[PDB]
Amino acid sequence: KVFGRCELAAAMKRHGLDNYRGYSLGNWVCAAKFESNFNTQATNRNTDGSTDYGILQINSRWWCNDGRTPGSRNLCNIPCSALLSSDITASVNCAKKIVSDGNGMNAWVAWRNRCKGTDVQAWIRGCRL
Repeated sequence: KVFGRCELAAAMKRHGLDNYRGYSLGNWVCAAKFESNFNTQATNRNTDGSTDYGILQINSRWWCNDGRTPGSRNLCNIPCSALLSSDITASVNCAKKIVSDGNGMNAWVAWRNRCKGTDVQAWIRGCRL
């Protein structure tokens, strides 16, 4: 499913992401925009053989099991396919564990390079939340 900007903001807010660990909603929406372009089905393979899955591009080397990443740790205890669902619950639950890992949202390279230090508030502007 390809989410609309405000639709995603609302779903994320409903799932408890607004201000989770100090990161306002705009940060999460901005990250999803640049990580997957709001597409729940997005996948991208990396040079190390691991693959990124879903709306938040969660990596198979540490967070989910895809059956093809030797040494995967599966810290979120879910098959990576669960992260491609139109229902973002699994992605959100796993993202909460990732952002609590110590490096915060820097875990997401697109957030660090394209959202961090920008007016992220613009990402939820105009939305009925």
